[PDB]
Amino acid sequence: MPFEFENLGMGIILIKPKVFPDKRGFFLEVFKSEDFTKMRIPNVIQTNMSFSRKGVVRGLHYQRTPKEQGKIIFVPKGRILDVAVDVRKSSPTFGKYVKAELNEENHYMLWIPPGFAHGFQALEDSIVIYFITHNEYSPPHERCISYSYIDWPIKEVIISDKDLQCPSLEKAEVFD
Amino acid sequence: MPFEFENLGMGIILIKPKVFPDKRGFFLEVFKSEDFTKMRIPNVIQTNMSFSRKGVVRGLHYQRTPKEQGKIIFVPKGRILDVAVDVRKSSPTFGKYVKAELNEENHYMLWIPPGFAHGFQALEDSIVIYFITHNEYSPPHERCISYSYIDWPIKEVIISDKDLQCPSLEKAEVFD
Repeated sequence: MPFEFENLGMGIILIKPKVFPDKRGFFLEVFKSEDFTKMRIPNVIQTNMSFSRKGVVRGLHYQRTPKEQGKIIFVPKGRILDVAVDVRKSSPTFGKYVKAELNEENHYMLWIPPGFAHGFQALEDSIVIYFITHNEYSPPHERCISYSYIDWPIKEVIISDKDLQCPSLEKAEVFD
Repeated sequence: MPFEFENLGMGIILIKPKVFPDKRGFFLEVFKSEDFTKMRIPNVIQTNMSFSRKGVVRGLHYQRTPKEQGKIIFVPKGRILDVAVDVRKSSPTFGKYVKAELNEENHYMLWIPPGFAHGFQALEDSIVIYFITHNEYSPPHERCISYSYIDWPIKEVIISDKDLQCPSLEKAEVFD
């Protein structure tokens, strides 16, 4: 119990850390190798960070085999609606998705195993940390499916040219 | 690219990651395993997070052999004066220290290898991320030097009762 783990379906796991507040502010252990390994989450190999203004959409990204990635998503500032989409063709759940609000109030995390496309909308101005497992950044293996697959709550969507040209699910080059 | 490293002395390294601004906000890669290995910085096996109100001092913390820790200190929100003091008895630089400002503007990180005590003062309300190497948290191996070893920029210090118990450098049990 430094963490509580909840199965959200399809290999997606919500992680709940313990937060210790005092006069100074607060403290938490975000990730610990031993606890996460017991839950079948492997070593972190890369850590990224983004700052996203309210309404920003980033996604839905994945790296194809043999450069597939797992992801632990953490929101130390702001609020995001985080999404993972099963993009493994032969999965009994291909095209199905998990949604979860990760924010600075809860300090919850989502573990997203390989075979999913990840995206989020910033509900507020948000800092997102990505703990990346399996394989590093590899542009030749990068793929995406359109954000439009998802019904996002904020109307004033801010989105990159790259993300706008992402193919729909049924057109995309996806996992097995 | 995508990191420049600067040597601050005693094996303390300042890491300068490349930030990419756009209409969405910004993106950076914080650490990459391939890159850090090159600078002799090992695998990350724990990540912690604290929020600290302005004036707060935390430290000066180290864990003893065989549960020694390296640390990469990162500040996604706010502004800290981060300190590392050489606490290896036989070192010609025993008792010497490095001070560096880590903040959300510079996105700089501090690598602090095994053998040093770490502390900081929040110069404004701050979120600090601690990437931990070598060994996870171990209560029986926790040691500390008094915050008072250092002259801190802000007179109005806020310090836990526990950090107030930290012995003088002279009376502490230190590294070999």
